[PDB]
Order: sequence, then structure tokens, then C-alpha cells
Amino acid sequence: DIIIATKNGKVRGMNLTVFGGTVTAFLGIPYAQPPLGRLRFKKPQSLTKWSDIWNATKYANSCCQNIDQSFPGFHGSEMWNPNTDLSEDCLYLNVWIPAPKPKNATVLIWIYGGGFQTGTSSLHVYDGKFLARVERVIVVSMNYRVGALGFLALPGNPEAPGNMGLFDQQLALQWVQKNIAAFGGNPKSVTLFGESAGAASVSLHLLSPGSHSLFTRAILQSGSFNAPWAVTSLYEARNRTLNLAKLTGCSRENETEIIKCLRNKDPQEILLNEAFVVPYGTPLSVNFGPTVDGDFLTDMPDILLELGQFKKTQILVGVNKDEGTAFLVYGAPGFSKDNNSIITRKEFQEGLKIFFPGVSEFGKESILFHYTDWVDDQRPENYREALGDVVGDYNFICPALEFTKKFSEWGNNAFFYYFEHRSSKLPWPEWMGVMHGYEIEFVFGLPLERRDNYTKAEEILSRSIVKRWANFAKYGNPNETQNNSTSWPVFKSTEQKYLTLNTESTRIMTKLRAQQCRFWTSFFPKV
Amino acid sequence: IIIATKNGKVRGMNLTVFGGTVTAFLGIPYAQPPLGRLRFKKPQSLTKWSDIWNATKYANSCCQNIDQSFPGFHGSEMWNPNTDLSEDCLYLNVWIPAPKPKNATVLIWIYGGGFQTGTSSLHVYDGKFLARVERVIVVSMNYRVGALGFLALPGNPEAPGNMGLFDQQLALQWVQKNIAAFGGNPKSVTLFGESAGAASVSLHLLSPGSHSLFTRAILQSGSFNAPWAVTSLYEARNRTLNLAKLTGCSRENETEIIKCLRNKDPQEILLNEAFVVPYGTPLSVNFGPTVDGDFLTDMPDILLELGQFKKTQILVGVNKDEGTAFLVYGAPGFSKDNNSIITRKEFQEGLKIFFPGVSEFGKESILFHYTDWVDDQRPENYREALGDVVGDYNFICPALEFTKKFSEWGNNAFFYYFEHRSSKLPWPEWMGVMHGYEIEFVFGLPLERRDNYTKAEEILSRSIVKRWANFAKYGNPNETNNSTSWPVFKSTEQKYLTLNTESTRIMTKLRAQQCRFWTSFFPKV
Ligand SMILES: *[C@@H]1O[C@H](CO[C@H]2O[C@@H](C)[C@@H](O)[C@@H](O)[C@@H]2O)[C@@H](O[C@@H]2O[C@H](CO)[C@@H](O)[C@H](O)[C@H]2NC(C)=O)[C@H](O)[C@H]1NC(C)=O
Ligand SMILES: *[C@H]1O[C@H](CO[C@H]2O[C@@H](C)[C@@H](O)[C@@H](O)[C@@H]2O)[C@@H](O[C@@H]2O[C@H](CO)[C@@H](O)[C@H](O)[C@H]2NC(C)=O)[C@H](O)[C@H]1NC(C)=O
Ligand SMILES: *[C@@H]1O[C@H](CO)[C@@H](O[C@@H]2O[C@H](CO)[C@@H](O)[C@H](O)[C@H]2NC(C)=O)[C@H](O)[C@H]1NC(C)=O
Ligand SMILES: *[C@@H]1O[C@H](CO)[C@@H](O[C@H]2O[C@H](CO)[C@@H](O)[C@H](O)[C@H]2NC(C)=O)[C@H](O)[C@H]1NC(C)=O
Ligand SMILES: O=S(=O)(NC[C@@H]1CCCN(Cc2ccccc2)C1)c1ccc2ccccc2c1
Ligand SMILES: O=S(=O)(NC[C@@H]1CCCN(Cc2ccccc2)C1)c1ccc2ccccc2c1
Ligand SMILES: *[C@@H]1O[C@H](COC2O[C@@H](C)[C@@H](O)[C@@H](O)[C@@H]2O)[C@@H](O)[C@H](O)[C@H]1NC(C)=O
Ligand SMILES: *[C@@H]1O[C@H](CO[C@@H]2O[C@@H](C)[C@@H](O)[C@@H](O)[C@@H]2O)[C@@H](O)[C@H](O)[C@H]1NC(C)=O
Ligand SMILES: *[C@@H]1O[C@H](CO)[C@@H](O)[C@H](O)[C@H]1NC(C)=O
Ligand SMILES: *[C@@H]1O[C@H](CO)[C@@H](O)[C@H](O)[C@H]1NC(C)=O
Ligand SMILES: *[C@@H]1O[C@H](CO)[C@@H](O)[C@H](O)[C@H]1NC(C)=O
Ligand SMILES: *[C@@H]1O[C@H](CO)[C@@H](O)[C@H](O)[C@H]1NC(C)=O
Ligand SMILES: *[C@@H]1O[C@H](CO)[C@@H](O)[C@H](O)[C@H]1NC(C)=O
Ligand SMILES: *[C@@H]1O[C@H](CO)[C@@H](O)[C@H](O)[C@H]1NC(C)=O
Ligand SMILES: *[C@H]1O[C@H](CO)[C@@H](O)[C@H](O)[C@H]1NC(C)=O
Ligand SMILES: *[C@H]1O[C@H](CO)[C@@H](O)[C@H](O)[C@H]1NC(C)=O
Ligand SMILES: *[C@H]1O[C@H](CO)[C@@H](O)[C@H](O)[C@H]1NC(C)=O
Ligand SMILES: [Cl-]
Ligand SMILES: [Cl-]
Repeated sequence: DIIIATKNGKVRGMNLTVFGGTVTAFLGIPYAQPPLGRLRFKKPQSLTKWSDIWNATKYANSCCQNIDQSFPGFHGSEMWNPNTDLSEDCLYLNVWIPAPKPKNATVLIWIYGGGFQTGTSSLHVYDGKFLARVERVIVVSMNYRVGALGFLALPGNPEAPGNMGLFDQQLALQWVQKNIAAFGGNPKSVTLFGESAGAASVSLHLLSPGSHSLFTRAILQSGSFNAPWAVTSLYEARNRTLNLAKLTGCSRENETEIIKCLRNKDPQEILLNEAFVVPYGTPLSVNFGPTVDGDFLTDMPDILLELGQFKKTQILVGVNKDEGTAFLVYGAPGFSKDNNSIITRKEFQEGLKIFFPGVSEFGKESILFHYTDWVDDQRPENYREALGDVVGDYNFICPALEFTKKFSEWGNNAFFYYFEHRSSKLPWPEWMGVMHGYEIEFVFGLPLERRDNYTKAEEILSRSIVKRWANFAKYGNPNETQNNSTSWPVFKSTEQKYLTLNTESTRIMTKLRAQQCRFWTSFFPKV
Repeated sequence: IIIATKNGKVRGMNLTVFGGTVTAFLGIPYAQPPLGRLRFKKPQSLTKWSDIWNATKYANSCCQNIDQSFPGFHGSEMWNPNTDLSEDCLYLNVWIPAPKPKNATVLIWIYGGGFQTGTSSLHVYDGKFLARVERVIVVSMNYRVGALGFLALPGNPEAPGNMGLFDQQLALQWVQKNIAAFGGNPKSVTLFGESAGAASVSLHLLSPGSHSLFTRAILQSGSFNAPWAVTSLYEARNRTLNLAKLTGCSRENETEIIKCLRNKDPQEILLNEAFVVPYGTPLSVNFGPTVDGDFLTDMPDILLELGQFKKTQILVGVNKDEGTAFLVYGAPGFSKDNNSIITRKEFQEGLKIFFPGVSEFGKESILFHYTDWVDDQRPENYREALGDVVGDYNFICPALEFTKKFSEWGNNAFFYYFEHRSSKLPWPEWMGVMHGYEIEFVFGLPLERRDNYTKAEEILSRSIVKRWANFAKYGNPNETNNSTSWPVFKSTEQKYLTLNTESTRIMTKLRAQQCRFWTSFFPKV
């Protein structure tokens, strides 16, 4: 029988057969009191103690969230939708342990993305059994509250203070500290990693003093807090709180009556109004996300970064080749996943209106001018690819590069990567390229499974990335082997070297998309 | 089998070597691990252990950056560490003839690696052949490299400089207090080393605290007066502060700088070592020996001219093509994968990379002196000139100058010029007889006939092996009847012995016309 004694009680797991070995899995451990009833919109309350044995043998409920139904039946969009029932009672975590039990294993803690409005740790692409099996690491992941239930903010009011989903994540890290030894893991060797809004969350744990003792190192995939979508100003968030009140007939004279009113709405009545709190949004709108709450964040994060007030540790950062393409088929004119989306100069100008709704006509012209110095005038694909790059540079690449620059300037080793391989099984069309989110399956080792019809090159790439990630967690250095391997050098703000990841050649290069990023850092803010 | 050292018992291993047996002790600890509060400090003497230490595997190599310019390539990876890296690395190895001798001369090897890399467990430093064929006891030790071994704030015991030099000194101390228990003679000990190991050896000649720890010295392709060998206290101060800024460790206080640096991950020290110098070259020594006021009481060249050093017999030499290895770590037009033919303009660009602070006039004068072609048709003329510039300035001419001055104090000195290119050499033919590729002949590797060496290579390696062990035992590098006698190097005739498979001649005034530039004109540009 598979039983571990946690400080809240005993849990029962399951045995999994992975590559002729075993992985012990405990799926669905609770780490907090369910945020029901009067605990709606409050920080997670710590768990008590049960006397039974909790049966951690299935994934648990996913937190309440709207679903993406833009392409019914499409594996492309549906692989991100929740694969367990939805409920407000969702504060559960999973643990994958290598067999035979380790004695001081390094722990990798995954934090999913989803614009802070969607996501769940139970998705097939976040399956930590391969990492446990192949690299002997413990893998942990948690469900955290998304949308208004996760990030509604009346700043300074404990009834709805903001950043609750981030405190959710933080509590799960507290659990790993208190309990992971009992499973064989070293609480002094804990590496957070996440993707997109999960990576933005990981960068915010670097800034937040209450997290500093809960992990060792950070891995940020396709996101950072200084991305234009990741943080809301303190008073833009309280404004959206009040318009959600109005949208459900909860406008009141004092804030705590507002909250008491919101607490008796049914989740669906809240999720049904979340889109409407922003006047005019883009496909990258975060309706309810991290804010300056005075608690988890004591200042706008760009200030803390500049002043050097953050955890001093090693980081691993990178981005994908085609971050922007996914968002074009969610609101730009002339774009479909089912045709090759050749657009015109004026469709391109309408695209920019979709993604830059508040920008002047001169600013939209300067973006267009910077992105139309074609190598070949036709190339019908010019304007289609230009728009993908505008979205991808402004929203993911240039901020990740800026964060790594500023962070490395205070003396810790930083490593940067450019992921360039398109998955051979990728359900989206070819013109969308190396999309946002489609390195995750390679980070978790899914191509190591041969019955799954990936290419042998893809198994070798995924085997490499798994090794480099797990070595970075263990040693602070994303090396593969000492010989017959390209050295991944540290990213310093002068040379700015990064490693490229694909099947043909891993190369050291420098100054990734510097001529694009110079626009967003040095011209666009002045517009 | 087991031996009792003054601090506990160690257990060894049997090696079967050329029909006989060699008894090996690999990975004996000789100092406390320089960890935690001991990082950057001198080595702390060890205290007795009650168990039995098992010196049966090579130990951890000291933290160091790894040459990964050529992933897969044997010619560079054979210098990379072949045990795990760790700050816990002050171990040494001992190889003993079988059956046990009772008063064997000891040969102590100090490896090179520009003071930044290296380890005693490399295959080309395997001491079992020397013990088997000549009945000498061979020792080698790991010492700290890079900033972890040579970070200097002069006068502060928390980071004084030369810590890696004192590592070597503590290992020499262990041999004085323990080699007799193994069957060795502490009164017959010869240091030998290559490149930075050779420079290390020559500094042990100058440092009075090492005076009593050895008898004689062998210096392969290096000496302390080489331009890359010693950092000024000025340079060391600029580089320690630069490492502080690069790690986030700038403080207003020296001791706060070091308390911050003791908290850094070793990789955060290693991976910043490269940026502490603005104008680096492929021969840059980021953190090397300094005048610390302890190991070195004064500037080495002063101690040399005044005669303030251990008086004894020394054996010194260089290889024919010392410079070529460095040409593929920076110079333009050079590759291990093509014949590296270059033009006069590319030659001028190589000079820029090797001499970044030299005036345009001085770089012109380097050019002129090295372009008096015997045959001005050969397209490889400039390729050869540049390797000869680097080799003469950095290794050959400093070694000749060192041997001249050392000899003028009544000491018997012997100089050699090694010209054999190994038949197995992984690097292209144009690099010739490279830096570091006499070592495998000195350690007896070609004596193993299941190894793709040539017959001539076995015979050449057997005489070098014999001559070296003879210099250790008797103070004179003699050999067998049919064997050229090796005459003493003296300032006026300047005789040296040539080493190759064809014929070993006696010649005079090695490369005198090249070196006249580096001693008598270059110092004035
Ligand atoms: C003594 O150190 C200073 C500081 O130098 C920089 O070197 C960088 C590569 C990097 O490692 C960084 O940590 C450090 O700041 C040297 O100063 C510089 O000199 C060059 C001229 O060659 C100028 O171009 C730089 O602007 C200047 N930088 C600063 C900050 O002053 C200086 O050269 C060095 N001197 C010696 C003799 O080593
Ligand atoms: C061991 O290593 C090479 C691969 O080294 C390439 O591996 C990359 C991950 C990267 O680190 C890079 O620096 C390194 O050079 C092995 O090579 C490859 O071998 C497979 C078959 O096993 C071929 O299908 C590939 O085309 C080939 N890629 C190359 C050569 O770039 C190789 O087997 C081995 N090399 C040696 C010298 O032992
Ligand atoms: C990757 O590089 C790291 C260096 O950062 C290697 O780390 C040492 O690893 C061993 C385990 O084999 C430890 O016992 C040492 O203490 C580590 N030392 C340091 C300074 O980190 C690691 O072994 C390398 N891994 C591979 C597969 O090459
Ligand atoms: C697991 O590994 C840790 C180190 O990461 C061990 O902790 C030791 O080192 C700590 C450094 O942070 C110090 O607190 C102590 O020297 C030591 N901690 C102790 C003895 O509790 C930890 O012991 C390991 N646990 C094992 C091997 O079971
Ligand atoms: O809460 S979200 O609305 N999630 C819904 C998304 C809409 C964008 C496409 N997909 C995800 C996706 C991923 C890959 C490939 C196909 C589809 C569904 C949201 C909102 C802002 C973000 C801002 C940044 C990143 C993610 C964000 C997610
Ligand atoms: O240890 S190093 O830091 N590494 C750079 C070297 C460049 C020389 C080629 N190799 C080693 C090598 C050896 C032989 C033949 C092929 C290759 C790697 C270093 C740094 C300064 C030096 C200065 C002087 C001498 C040696 C030095 C070594
Ligand atoms: C805050 O937001 C206000 C938005 O008002 C709106 O009405 C609500 C109900 C929603 O449906 C939104 O779509 C509407 O835009 C702004 O009117 C106000 O100026 C903002 N700022 C401040 C400082 O109040
Ligand atoms: C959890 O399940 C318990 C039953 O264990 C069951 O019996 C054991 C031996 C295994 O076979 C297991 O797979 C079976 O499901 C119940 O007795 C217990 O009440 C359950 N606990 C809770 C909290 O529901
Ligand atoms: C779990 O796996 C272990 C080790 O592989 C095995 O000994 C045991 O029988 C399994 N227990 C189950 C399936 O309950
Ligand atoms: C040393 O190795 C021997 C090999 O025979 C082993 O028996 C012994 O347990 C080891 N002792 C140690 C590590 O103290
Ligand atoms: C060798 O060892 C003996 C051991 O008694 C010692 O007396 C002698 O001085 C040593 N020296 C030499 C040069 O052999
Ligand atoms: C160095 O500065 C620290 C800062 O408080 C101080 O405690 C220490 O005594 C200082 N030491 C010297 C020698 O100035
Ligand atoms: C040798 O190779 C290097 C790098 O590949 C190149 O720059 C150089 O021009 C080549 N030289 C010749 C003669 O082919
Ligand atoms: C000698 O060469 C052969 C192939 O040519 C190789 O297999 C063998 O291992 C080599 N010898 C040694 C000692 O490596
Ligand atoms: C493809 O996408 C939509 C299909 O509804 C359409 O508006 C767009 O113009 C189409 N483009 C083509 C077919 O090139
Ligand atoms: C070396 O090893 C054995 C094993 O202990 C030792 O007794 C003997 O002196 C040597 N001889 C052989 C054949 O190993
Ligand atoms: C060389 O070794 C010693 C030292 O001079 C001497 O006794 C011996 O006879 C010499 N042998 C030859 C062959 O020169
Ligand atoms: Cl996502
Ligand atoms: Cl060397």
C-alpha cells in the first residue's frame, strides 16, 4: 500500500508504469480549505487535519473559469480546456515521485498559464510522470483560482484584497516546504517553472518577500511580469471590481456590502460578466489579474526590479519563435486557422486597431513602418507574418529579454533560450509556426513516449530539454553533458548570448531581435 | 594493501603494468576542504581520521571553466576534467613500484592549465608507467584554480592570493611527512610540471617556504618570467573589484566583498571570471600568482637577478611549435579544420588580438622582424610567422632567459628542444609540435604497445622517461653506450639537446635572433 503521512493526515497514492519503471503519483491532495461561501474572494485559509486516509488517486476539480469554445472538436483549442469538473472547491495539488523512493530529490513545481483567467494542472501536457521517471525529480503542481474569483481587488480590504490566486500558489509552496521531505524531496532544492501567465507568476514570486524562502530557482517560459498584459494598476483593478458589481446588481455604498453581494451570486453569473468590465479589450486582455495589493506586491513590479529588491538566485528564461500567431485567429480580420491567412496592407492596419486600441494614428503608422522593410516585396506572406511578429515581440519576446537584462545586472547567472521547433503533431496550420504554449509538451517529455508517433528527432530534442531543465534545478546550470554538447553561456547585458533549441542545430547567438525590440523599448513608450 | 600516514590509514590498489605490478593510492586528502568560511583562504592542515580512507578512485577535480570550443573533439576534451567538479578537491595521488622500494626518489607533478583549469587525474598524467619502468615514486596533486585559487586582496588573510600555490606547498609538505611510510625518500624529491605547472615549479624555487620541500626542478614549456605568468598587484586589484561588480558583491569594505563572494554559487564565480579583464587574449590569465608578501616576498624578476633562491640543478625545455594551439582560440583565418593560410593583413589582425595594447609602430616592428622569408614564395609563410611570434614571446624566449640567469649562480642547468610530432595527434598537421604534447612522452604513454604509437615513438619515449628519472635520482639527465651526452647549459656557449626520433644533436643559442627582438627591442616600443 502507497501511503505517506503529511502533517494534515495520511494520503494514499497510485503506481504508474513509465518506461519499464515505476512512478508513484498522488493526484488531488488538498492544500487549503475550500474557498467556499464566506471564504469567497479571500486569501486561502490553511488546512486543518483529517483522520481518514485521503485517496489522492484522481485529479481534482478545476477552478471556475470560462471555456474556449471557438472551435468545437478542435484538439488545438480544446487541449487547453479543463479536463475535470469545475467547482469553487479546487485548491488541490499533485505529486509525482520517482520509484524507488528518493532520499533528497530536487523538486520542480509547475505553475500553469492561461491569462490568469483559465488553466488547470490536470491537463495532459502538464503530466509530471516523465520528468520524475527520466530525471529522478519530484514534480508538483497546484490548482489556483483564476478570473474574478482569483484576482478581484478592493485593495486593502481583507474581504477581497487582490492577488488571491498568487497566494494560492504561495500556500502550495508552503505545503511543499512543510511536507515534501516525507515524500523524499529536498525542500532546499525547489525550482519553480511555468509558462505564460504561469511564468509571469514565477517572476512575481521572485519579487514577493513572502515567497523568497519557499523556493530556490526560477524557470520562465514565454512570460514575465513586465509584459504589457501581466499587471494591472491598483486603481484600474478596483474600477473593474465596481463595474462587475454594477453588471450583477451589486453596486453598494460601502465596499464590504459589494463583496457580501458578490458572495451570494452564483459563479456563472460572475464568469458571465467578467468580459464586460474592460471598455474595449484585445485578445490579450486580462480582465482580473495581479495588481499592486500592498501585500503580495508592495510596489509596481518595475520599481522593485529596478531597485534590486528581489530574490537573488539563478533564472532560466526563454521564448518561442512564433509567440504572436495564436492570437491573430482570435480577433484579427482576415485570419482563419483553416486558410493560409494572406492579408493586405489595410487588413494589417485593422489588425493593429484590434491589438492597439488606444494608440494614436501616428503610433500605429510607426509600428507599421518598423515592420515593413521587406527583404522581398512579394512574398504575399509579408503582412501576415509582420502582424504575428508585432504581437509576439511587444507581448512576449522583448519583455522577457528586458527582464533577463535587468535581472542579470544584479549579479546572478541568467540563461536565455529561443525555442524554434514546430511540433510534428501540432494541430494548428503551418503558417502559425512555433506557437505560444507548444514547447510545454517538450519540456515535460511527452516525445519520450514512443507509442505516441513523434519523430525520433523530437525524442532527442525533448530528451535534451528535460535534461537541461532538470540539471538547472539541481545545479543552477542548464548543462547536458560535459562533452559532446553545446555550452549554454550566461546572458550578460553586454553580449546578450542565448541558446537556440531545435532539431537541426543548437547554436549560441547574440542580441535576439534587437532591431525589433529597440522600437518597443525606446520608441513606442514615447508615443 | 594498507599504509599508515601520520593522520590515519589509507588503502591502495594494484595495477598490472607491463607484466609487473604498480601499487596506486588515488585520492588521498591532504588538507581540509576549502568550503564555506574557508573559501579563498590558505589550505588548512588536516586532522587525523580514525577510519581507513580508501584511496582507490581519483577524487574531485577543483571547480573550473571547461573548454567546449570543439564538442566531440579529442584534442580539446582530453584536457577537460574527468572527475566531478567540486570545491572539495584538495587530494593527491601516489604511485609506488612493486615490490615496495625502501628509498625511492620521488617525482612530483604539478599540472598546468593557465592557472584557470587542470587536474591531476588526466590520462596523460598517469604515473603508473614511470613507477613501473624506473622504480620512482610519482605523486600528483589537485590545487585550486581561477579566482577560487588566486583571488587576491593583498594583506588580508581572508583572500590573500596564491592560495593555489600554497595548495601545492601543502601537498609538498605531506610528501615530506609521509612518503617514507610508502618507501620514498623525502631527501630526493624533484618537482616537474608543464606550462603553468612549470611556472609553478619555478616559483617554488623562489619561495623560501618551499626551499626545504624538494631537491631539484624540471620546467616543461613555462617559467615565471613568461608574460602571462604573474599578475601585478595593480592588475589583481582591478580584477578583484571587477569580479565583485559582476557578481553583485561591490561593498565599501574588503572583508565585506569577500563575505559576499563566499555566498555566491561557484558557477556565479566561474562564469564571471572571463569579464574581469577588458582586453583579453587567448593567453589571458584572469587570476594568477601575485606578489602577495608571503609566498612571494618580492617581485620574481628581482629575486632572480639578486640570487635570492634555492640553488640546485634544473632541467628546462620547450617544444618546436608552442604558439600554434592559441591561434585557433581567437586569431582570424585560423581553424583546426583547414590549413589556415593567411595574408599579410590577416597577420596584422592576429597581432592585434595577441597584442591589444601595443602601438601601431611596435606591431609593425614585430611584423618586420618575422617576415625576412628564406623562401618568399610559400603561402604558409604568414601562418608560420604568427605561431612563431606567439611561441617565442610567450614560451621559448622566457625559458632561455630564465635558464641563462639561473645558470649564472653556479647551478648545473640542462636545456632541451622537443621536436617530435606525435603520430596520434588529433590536431591538424600545420600546428606541428604543439604546446602540451610532449607530456605523453614524459609519462611513458607510448611504452604501451597495444596503443597505436609507432616503434620510434616507444624508443623516444623510453629515453625521455629514462633521462628524466636519472635527473631526479642523480642530478644529471644521462642515459644508457650509444647515447648522446647532455651538456650543461652555460651563458656563453648556450648548449641544448634536441629531442626527436631521427637524431638527437647538440646545438647552441636556440632561436637567438628571434629572442634578441623580445629581450632587446620589444621592451622599448
Ligand atoms: C580596471 O577596471 C575598469 C573597470 O572595468 C570593466 O570591464 C568590463 C569588461 C567589465 O568587466 C566591468 O566589470 C568593468 O567595469 C576598466 O575600465 C574601463 O576601461 C575601458 C578602456 O579600455 C573603457 O572603455 C571602459 O568604459 C572603462 N569602464 C569603466 C567602468 O571605467 C579599466 O580598463 C581596468 N584597468 C586595467 C588596467 O585593468
Ligand atoms: C555524440 O554527439 C553528437 C551530437 O552533438 C550534437 O548534439 C547536439 C545536441 C549538440 O549538443 C551539438 O553540440 C552536438 O554536436 C551525436 O550526433 C548526431 O548524431 C545523430 C545520430 O546519433 C545524427 O542523426 C545527427 O545528424 C548528428 N548531429 C550532428 C553530428 O550534429 C554523435 O552521435 C556523437 N558524436 C561523437 C563525436 O561521438
Ligand atoms: C552539470 O554541471 C554541473 C556543474 O554546475 C555538475 O555539477 C557537480 O555535479 C556533481 C554530481 O555529479 C556534484 O556531486 C558536485 O557537487 C557538483 N558541483 C558543482 C560545483 O555544481 C554536474 O555534474 C553536470 N552534469 C552533467 C550531466 O554533466
Ligand atoms: C538534503 O540536502 C540538504 C542540502 O541541500 C541537506 O542540508 C544540509 O546542508 C544545509 C545547507 O543548506 C545545512 O542546513 C546543513 O549543513 C544540512 N542540513 C541538515 C543536516 O539538516 C539535508 O540534510 C539533506 N537531507 C538528507 C540528505 O536527508
Ligand atoms: O484567459 S484567456 O482568455 N484564455 C483564453 C485564450 C485566448 C487566447 C488563445 N487561447 C489559448 C491558446 C493558447 C495557445 C494556442 C491556442 C490557444 C485561449 C487569456 C487572456 C489573455 C492572455 C494574455 C497572454 C497569454 C494568454 C492569455 C490568455
Ligand atoms: O586553461 S586556459 O584558461 N584555457 C584556454 C586554453 C587556450 C589554449 C588551448 N587550450 C588547452 C590546450 C592545450 C594544449 C593543446 C590544445 C589545447 C585551452 C589557459 C589560459 C591561459 C593560458 C596562458 C598560457 C598558457 C596556457 C593557458 C591556458
Ligand atoms: C473606471 O471604469 C469606468 C468604466 O465604466 C463602464 O461601465 C461598466 C458597467 C462597464 O460595463 C464598462 O464597460 C463601462 O466602460 C470608467 O467610466 C471610469 O472612467 C474608469 N476610471 C475611473 C477613474 O473611474
Ligand atoms: C478511500 O477508499 C477507501 C477504500 O480503500 C479502497 O480499499 C483499498 C484497500 C484499496 O483497494 C483502494 O483502492 C480502495 O478504493 C475507503 O475505505 C475510504 O473510506 C475512502 N476515503 C475517503 C476519504 O473517501
Ligand atoms: C506498487 O509498486 C511497487 C513497486 O514497483 C510494488 O512493489 C507494489 O506491489 C505496488 N503496489 C500496489 C500496486 O498497490
Ligand atoms: C573502502 O573500500 C573497501 C573495498 O574493499 C570497502 O570494503 C570498504 O567498505 C570501504 N571503506 C570505506 C569507504 O571507509
Ligand atoms: C635515503 O634513505 C636513507 C634511509 O635511512 C637515508 O639515510 C638517506 O639519507 C636517504 N638519502 C639518499 C640520498 O639516499
Ligand atoms: C567593514 O564594514 C562593516 C559594515 O558594517 C563593519 O561591520 C566592519 O567592522 C568593517 N570592517 C572594517 C575593517 O572596516
Ligand atoms: C578556415 O575556416 C575558418 C572558419 O570556418 C574561416 O574563417 C577561414 O576563412 C578558413 N580558411 C581557409 C583557408 O579555408
Ligand atoms: C587504435 O585504433 C583502432 C582503430 O583504428 C581503435 O579501435 C583502437 O581503440 C585504437 N587504440 C587505442 C588504444 O585506443
Ligand atoms: C479565411 O477566414 C475567413 C473564413 O470565414 C475569411 O473571412 C477569410 O477571408 C478567409 N481567407 C481566405 C479564404 O483566404
Ligand atoms: C598486488 O595486489 C595483491 C592483492 O592484495 C597484493 O597482495 C600483491 O602484493 C600484489 N600482487 C598481485 C598479483 O596483485
Ligand atoms: C649516470 O648516472 C650516475 C650519475 O652520474 C652515474 O653513477 C652513472 O654511471 C651514469 N651513467 C651513464 C651511462 O652515464
Ligand atoms: Cl496558456
Ligand atoms: Cl596545458
